[PDB]
Amino acid sequence: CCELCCNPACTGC
Repeated sequence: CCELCCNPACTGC
């Protein structure tokens, strides 16, 4: 969803 995971606006697993 983000880049390397699907974090709620975190983007860093």
